[PDB]
Amino acid sequence: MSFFDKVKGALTSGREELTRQVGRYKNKKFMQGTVAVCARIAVASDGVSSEEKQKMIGFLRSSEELKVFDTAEVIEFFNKLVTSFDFDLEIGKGETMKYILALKDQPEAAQLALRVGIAVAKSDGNFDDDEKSAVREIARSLGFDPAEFGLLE
Repeated sequence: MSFFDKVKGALTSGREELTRQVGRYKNKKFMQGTVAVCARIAVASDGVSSEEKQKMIGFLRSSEELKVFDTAEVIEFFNKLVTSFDFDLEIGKGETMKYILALKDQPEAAQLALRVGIAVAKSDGNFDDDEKSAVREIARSLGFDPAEFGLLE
């Protein structure tokens, strides 16, 4: 009872019900995490992920759910994971999970989504290299460590 859900952008009231209730669960990976994995295998694209989507589940633990209300922000993560995962299964959920938590602005987390764009042509060949100069502007634009990641784990 937790797999593909023709979500493509729309799921159970989990957005307003599971996030607003988060004020007593803190476990975002529980419902929303089991959801991300629903996408990792439904990517329908031609690559699939596993270690990348799992990483996103951790983001859920820190997802925007921190507020415990913006239901539109919750579906924002699964909605993008289900519809956006048809290209960069591993890279798609890797940066997207960033704009949900980051959001501090909007174009910074999306900027990474742009290099991921090169992955659209390289769903598994490019990306993970600009993330270094990107975190520099991301950590500063949002407020994290001024450059110091570069995925490539």
